[PDB]
Amino acid sequence: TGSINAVYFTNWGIYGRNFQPADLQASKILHVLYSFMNLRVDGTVYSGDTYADLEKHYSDDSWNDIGTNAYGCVKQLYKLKKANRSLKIMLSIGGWTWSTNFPAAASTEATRATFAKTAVEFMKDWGFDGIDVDWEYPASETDANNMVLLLQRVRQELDSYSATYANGYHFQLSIAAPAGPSHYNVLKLAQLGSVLDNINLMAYDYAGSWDSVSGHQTNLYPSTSNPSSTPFSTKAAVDAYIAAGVPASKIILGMPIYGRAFVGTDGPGKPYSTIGEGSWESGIWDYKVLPKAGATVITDSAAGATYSYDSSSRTMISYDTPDMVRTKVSYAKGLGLGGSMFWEASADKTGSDSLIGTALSSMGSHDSTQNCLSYPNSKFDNIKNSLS
Repeated sequence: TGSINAVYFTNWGIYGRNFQPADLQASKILHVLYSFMNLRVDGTVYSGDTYADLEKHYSDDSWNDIGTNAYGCVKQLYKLKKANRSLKIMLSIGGWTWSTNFPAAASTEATRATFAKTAVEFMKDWGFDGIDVDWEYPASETDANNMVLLLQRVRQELDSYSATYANGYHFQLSIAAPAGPSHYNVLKLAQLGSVLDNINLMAYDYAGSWDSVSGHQTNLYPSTSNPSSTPFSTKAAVDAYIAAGVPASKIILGMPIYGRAFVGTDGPGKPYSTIGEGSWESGIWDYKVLPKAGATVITDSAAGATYSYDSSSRTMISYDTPDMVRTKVSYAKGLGLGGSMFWEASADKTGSDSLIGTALSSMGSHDSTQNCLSYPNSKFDNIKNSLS
């Protein structure tokens, strides 16, 4: 019963952003996309930050627990799992920045087996409910077939692992998927639809510094009045995946919890001076700081987009407002998409102005799929004991 509400939670959010697992609205999330693990060319998946993942002690954590034990975000997320049975934790591997070893990792018998084995090792040790694979992006036809092979091998390993150790609990397997046709036209979309639980469409980052003119980063539709403002659209991607034979109910609509700025611009589809400053990097603003004083929120309903515009500084910021999320959820319902997805947790507003909250509110009820709280083969005593 219900809808997917999947949320990226970055292991580095714990530092400057000061955002810990316990601050998640765990009762409104069905999938935490715990990000990211790294990978070697030989397929070996590894932690990019063991302190954040497993070693950081929160004030609840003891230094002298009996045995070998997990702390960090791992223990914190497991705690949340116990209190919210619809909350699945996904081990996210790769991402935009760490995708350069994927081709080689997917390349052979051996490398794919190593990937599957190492990834499931983490899932079963850390007490997670599945694996989310974020290869950004397969380039060749060879890559595309190798991706199917890899996800199949991971699938095989999850199924075997569950048979021995989880009493047949159906661990999940998902991907982050391209909304750009140059990437998605390379994928074996139907085969991906068959093997995966969910395909999380990355329906964002459509415009940025790499464009000659300002644009909408996450619009539903092409703008016919102003086409230069819409180099992509979610509609085009969703249609292409459905037409390809991906079941609608496996497509989860990704949305940004952040803005992409264009400074010194007349508006959408115009020359801009610079992407300007950001919250944590140039040109990108946390949703929780938007809109800024002096900016008016604009809705373009034909293009299916919102943006803030400041006429004085000539600054446009492409982001999703709560009403925009409602509008997207409404579009997704009309196609029977499986639910919503967000990058990323830390930036969201609190209370009703939360995008994650607005999504669930619009979607109806939350995915009833229970998580797993049995990890007998965990190398971590506290996880195999389910923190009891």
